Amino acid sequence: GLGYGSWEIDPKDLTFLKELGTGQFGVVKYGKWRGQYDVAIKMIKEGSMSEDEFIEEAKVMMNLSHEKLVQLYGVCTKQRPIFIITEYMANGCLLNYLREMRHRFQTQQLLEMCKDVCEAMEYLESKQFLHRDLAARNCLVNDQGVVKVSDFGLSRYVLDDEYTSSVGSKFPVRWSPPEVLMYSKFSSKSDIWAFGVLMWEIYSLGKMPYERFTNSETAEHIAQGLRLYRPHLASEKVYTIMYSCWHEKADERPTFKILLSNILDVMDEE
Ligand SMILES: Cc1ccncc1-c1cccc2c(N)c(C(N)=O)nnc12
Repeated sequence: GLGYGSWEIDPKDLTFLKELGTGQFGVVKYGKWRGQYDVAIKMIKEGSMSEDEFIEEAKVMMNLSHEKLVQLYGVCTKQRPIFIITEYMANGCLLNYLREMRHRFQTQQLLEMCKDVCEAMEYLESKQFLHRDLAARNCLVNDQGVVKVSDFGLSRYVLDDEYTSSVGSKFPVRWSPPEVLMYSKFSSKSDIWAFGVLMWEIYSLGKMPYERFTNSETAEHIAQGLRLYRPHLASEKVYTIMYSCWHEKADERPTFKILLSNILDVMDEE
């Protein structure tokens, strides 16, 4: 349409249906686009996001597509209550899904969730794109039980300093390697560390990492070289994979390509 770039979606094409949940940019709703196509509508909360910066980045994000990566559809910009329009994921956030004991997951299903995420992450890594806040809260589950990685890179646009200061009350300390906590050194290997913690979350059925510790205590534990330990549902081989993400030296941590190989190996063996 006349006043629209390819990254831009006319909000008048949206039908709102129900609330899906919430998080750091506020509410996310389920809708239809042009009456027919399922979408999630992230209704970005006023003053929560560096919106011009994000909008520019969205243009780059439009070109990221992978089956295990939540698809960005476009953005509604002509309105500073902006909308981000994404792939609809009917089963919601992975963290809540893991915590519902009714599912009675087999460990084979849990390993597949790890592989889903790993595939998305290998893709992002092949594009030199850091997630920057990988965790179960940032993974979604579709109506087929497939896990996909969401909100990739969005922490760069969070205006709330509680989220972005490493000592900030809202920083993801529990998903952070020592070099992030100590000197804010983000890299592919910080994404690797978080993926390991994500595997732990999955095999722990959504327990909080370091659940008995405060953030400050967690940071001290980690800096001393101590680690999460083996969830009851992880085999020795699965435990080995997650633990490899937590090498004190960042350059000794695997890539997502190697981790994917390792996960496929275990799948063939177990
Ligand atoms: C993952 C996330 C990050 C930031 N703020 C909200 C969410 C979120 C919470 C619950 C449910 C959903 C959901 N169903 C969809 C979706 N695309 O369907 N997206 N985000 C959700």
